[PDB]
Amino acid sequence: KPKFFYIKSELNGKVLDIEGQNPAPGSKIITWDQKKGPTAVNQLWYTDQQGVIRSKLNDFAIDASHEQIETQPFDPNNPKRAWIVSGNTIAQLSDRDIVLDIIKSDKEAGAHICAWKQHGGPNQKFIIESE
Ligand SMILES: OC[C@H]1O[C@@H](O[C@H]2[C@H](O)[C@@H](O)[C@H](O)O[C@@H]2CO)[C@H](O)[C@@H](O)[C@H]1O
Ligand SMILES: OC[C@H]1O[C@@H](O[C@H]2[C@H](O)[C@@H](O)[C@H](O)O[C@@H]2CO)[C@H](O)[C@@H](O)[C@H]1O
Repeated sequence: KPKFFYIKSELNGKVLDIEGQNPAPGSKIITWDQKKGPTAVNQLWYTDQQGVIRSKLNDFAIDASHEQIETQPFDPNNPKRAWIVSGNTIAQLSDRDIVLDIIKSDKEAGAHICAWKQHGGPNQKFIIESE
C-alpha cells in the first residue's frame, strides 16, 4: 500500500541502508551504494499514515537515542524516533532544527549518521527518490 523511496545523499549519491540487511533493533543506519530490485529492501523507506518515516524491512523507525542512528520499533511517545521528510533534509519531528547528518561528512560507503543541528552543509542534504 505505501510507495517506497530511497533516501539519497547529495554528498556522494549513496543511500541510507540498514547495515547487513539486519532486521533486529539497534542495527546501524549507514550510507551504502544503491541497490535496485528485490534485494533493495533494507534501503527502502516509507512514511506511515501520520507522515513518519519507517523502514520497509521491519517497519521500524529511525532512532537517534545514541550518537549513531539505528533502527528501533516506532514509539509515538519517543521524540527520538519520529523523523520526517522536510524538503531536502530528514528532520526530527519534535525539533526541526535537528536533522540527519553524515558524520564528519565522511564520503566513504559505510559512513554512520547522526542527529545534528541544521547548518545547510551537503552532509545534511538528502533527496527522496521513488522506487
Ligand atoms: O556491509 C553493508 C552492506 O551489507 C550488505 O549485506 C551483506 C553483508 O554485509 C555480508 O556480510 C553478507 O555476506 O552478504 C550480505 C549481502 O551482500 C547489505 O546488502 C547492504 O545493503 C549493506 O548493508
Ligand atoms: O561530529 C559530527 C559533526 O562533524 C562535523 O565535521 C567536523 C568534524 O567533527 C571534525 O572532526 C573535523 O576536524 O572538522 C569537521 C568540519 O568542521 C560536521 O560538520 C557536522 O555536520 C557533524 O557531522
